[PDB]
Amino acid sequence: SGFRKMAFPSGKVEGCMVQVTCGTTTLNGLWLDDVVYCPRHVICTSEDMLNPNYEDLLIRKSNHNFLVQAGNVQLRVIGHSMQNCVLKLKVDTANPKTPKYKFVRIQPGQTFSVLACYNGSPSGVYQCAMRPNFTIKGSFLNGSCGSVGFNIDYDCVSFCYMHHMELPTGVHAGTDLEGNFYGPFVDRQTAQAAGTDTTITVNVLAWLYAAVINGDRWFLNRFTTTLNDFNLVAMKYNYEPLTQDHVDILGPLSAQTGIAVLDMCASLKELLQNGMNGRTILGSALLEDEFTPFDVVRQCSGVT
Amino acid sequence: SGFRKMAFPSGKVEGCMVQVTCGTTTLNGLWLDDVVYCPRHVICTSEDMLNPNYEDLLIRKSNHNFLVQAGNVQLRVIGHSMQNCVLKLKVDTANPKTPKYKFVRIQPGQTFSVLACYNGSPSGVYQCAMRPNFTIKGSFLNGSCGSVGFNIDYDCVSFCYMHHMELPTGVHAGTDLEGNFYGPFVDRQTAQAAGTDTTITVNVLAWLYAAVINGDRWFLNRFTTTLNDFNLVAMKYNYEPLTQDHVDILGPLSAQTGIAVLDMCASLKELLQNGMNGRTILGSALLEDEFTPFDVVRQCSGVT
Ligand SMILES: O=C(Cc1cccc(Cl)c1)Nc1ncn2ccccc12
Ligand SMILES: O=C(Cc1cccc(Cl)c1)Nc1ncn2ccccc12
Repeated sequence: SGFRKMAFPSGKVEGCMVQVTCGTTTLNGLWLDDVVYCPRHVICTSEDMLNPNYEDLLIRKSNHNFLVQAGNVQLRVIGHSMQNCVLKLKVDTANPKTPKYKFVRIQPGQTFSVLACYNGSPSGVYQCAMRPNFTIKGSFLNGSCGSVGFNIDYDCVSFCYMHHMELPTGVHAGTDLEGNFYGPFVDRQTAQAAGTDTTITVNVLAWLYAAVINGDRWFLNRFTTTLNDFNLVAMKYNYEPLTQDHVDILGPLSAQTGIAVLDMCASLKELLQNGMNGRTILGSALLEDEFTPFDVVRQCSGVT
Repeated sequence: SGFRKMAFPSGKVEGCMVQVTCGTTTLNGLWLDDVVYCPRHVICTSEDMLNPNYEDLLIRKSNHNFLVQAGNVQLRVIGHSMQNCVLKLKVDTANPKTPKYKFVRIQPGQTFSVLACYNGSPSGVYQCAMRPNFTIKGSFLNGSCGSVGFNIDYDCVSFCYMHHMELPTGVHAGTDLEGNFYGPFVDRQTAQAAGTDTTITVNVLAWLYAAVINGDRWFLNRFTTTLNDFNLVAMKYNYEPLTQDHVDILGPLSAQTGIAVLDMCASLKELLQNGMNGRTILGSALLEDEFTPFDVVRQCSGVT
């Protein structure tokens, strides 16, 4: 019992973190096999960030300008290429600690763990989600770029995020491991506003199922609703519309608790309309949306 | 910017997790040098837990009855001893992944990371705190016993907690790595109630400083208070009394923000008396007390 914002164990990812320095800029890189992946803005000076032409800036860079250090030993760079917004630095040594891995591009609403790093060294691990506006609410300081987001399935690490930028609003933007930004963001120091940060409805429902499983049941009511009726309320409260795909994904949680998905929707509807009235659910005074249905089952069943 | 419930990177601790089986019970063990530490209730059957005499139960156990597996390879047990509520299983092989370590006994209000494990394999990592009633609000299922709590200072892991038990109220009790329970709990299946779970005032103040540093400033008021006046309010709201030792520990956060500790106390006093009025601080609708002043500085400065 108990329900925590839990991150994946970070060991497999810690073994991949390296420091990348180009000119006077230093950030993190991810060393998998004989390649080091890092944000391409490592080639920029702070002045360059205003309007950078990465292709032109890269012409002035050779393999020996990319300093890659793994722990306290230097890696030899034998090739470099730019793929979208990331640089791939080919090194002469395969990372002996390379775990089984995949590069995945996640959808909004999906959660992942972040291993925040500075100078190629891990500072901490936390759980977050790809927001519906394609930002992440992380915790990142200057030098954290190149830190990655990932999920783990037994022994395979699926890398889904590489940190690139903080928007003026303190939210974060980044790419998948192919260098494509999530959302419309560009690696340029230009004020870019994020869209509406809507609530991930299916995740709130999963968290409500987690609460019932862990004993918090005060919010369960005698009502039911329909997808269309629920969605009228979700629109009013800036929640994502719930689809039958979402209802299907909540099937195992519905089966575990004996609470039909539409009945849980009716509980959520009353919580949206009435508020919590000073009460809490799983130690929270707001509706939590950064646990997916898969996360709830995983935590409540102890997958290792 | 951004402020997250952040755990330490768990790699150094993942390298120490092993499975311990005795009879039909299986739990986790912590392998440091040539010793494996685990809860002594590994020798009990589910029936034994009602009223166990551990010394008597241990007489029927020999080295070969303790099955210790590290990954997929078996460790040879060459000695066993009971120290308070933990067993120390001497093995014939030193753990090659033993990090620099210390065993510490923490005080209530102090935070640590937990690497939840099942069958000697890590499932996840989360941050928690030793509550003032000496319980922890963790996330643990059957088989999670032996999972540990720890802090890290650069390359040294300070182990502070080993999970032993869930109370009927869904909160958790455990020992330090010398086998002494935190609080009055005993490793016996007897209903043991926890005392008042008071709020860790100094941690709430640290989190309010973190909020100001990260831009959330709506709660700052034009008032000040005294330690005695503040403490009258803290008593009323089941908050721990604030001492000059706490004020001293908040000095660096006070200096960083230019907000005198007693002025921040007056902001906290108004938040206690008036509530949040539907507003949030650092994405929370309640006052968070599981970040110490050291945690806030560490996260806001990027210590690796
Ligand atoms: O934002 C950047 C780097 C950057 C700057 C301009 C454009 C791009 Cl593409 C990238 N890093 C970052 N992440 C969290 N942070 C918190 C405080 C300061 C910086 C910072
Ligand atoms: O409580 C125990 C084991 C135990 C039982 C009785 C006395 C002692 Cl000393 C220890 N493990 C545990 N921790 C979280 N859990 C969640 C669901 C079931 C069990 C469980």
